[PDB]
Amino acid sequence: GLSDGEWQQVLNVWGKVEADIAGHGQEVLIRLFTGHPETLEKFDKFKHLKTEAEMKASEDLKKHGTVVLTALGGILKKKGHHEAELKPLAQSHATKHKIPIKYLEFISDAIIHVLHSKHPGDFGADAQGAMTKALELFRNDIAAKYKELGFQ
Ligand code: HEM
Repeated sequence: GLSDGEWQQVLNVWGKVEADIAGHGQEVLIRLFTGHPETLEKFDKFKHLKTEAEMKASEDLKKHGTVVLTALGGILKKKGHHEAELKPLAQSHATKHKIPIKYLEFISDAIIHVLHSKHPGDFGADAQGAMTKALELFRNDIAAKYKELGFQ
């Protein structure tokens, strides 16, 4: 449950991401893959990436970062009213991709990390609070769908 003020912060921060969706998407995935190497194993199309240089050079990684952040942005713009947007993602990630909720925790923290990295001094305490709550909400609603499916 986010306040309207918190949602305003979320979408204000998102404006930073939208100015360079590919660049943000790329760094988020790289932070995920290098911080938690087991997550790379879930991607048949990225598991060949052995070095961070290779990750940085991959146009397809950037493409997927765009896909991921575009989807997340679509969800965030719904300000919590995201059942229709979220259900297919929970379903594909539980049943097809088999992504444990732990990895969604990982990518949530990676997003926070990247925002501070790209916008140091410009991602204030209040903005971080609001963004964190938004990502928790996202995670929590996926977790509900996971429980429904008995997916661990
Ligand atoms: C903000 C969090 C995330 C969002 C919004 C997101 C969104 C998406 C979307 C829109 C797709 C393509 C459509 C689909 O297959 O449902 C996708 C595919 C995929 N996602 Fe996620 N994802 C997220 C997190 C993750 C994480 C943390 C992992 C693994 C650690 C992951 C693994 C995958 C894989 C393996 C695919 C298929 C890629 C392919 O082979 O083309 N996702 N994701």
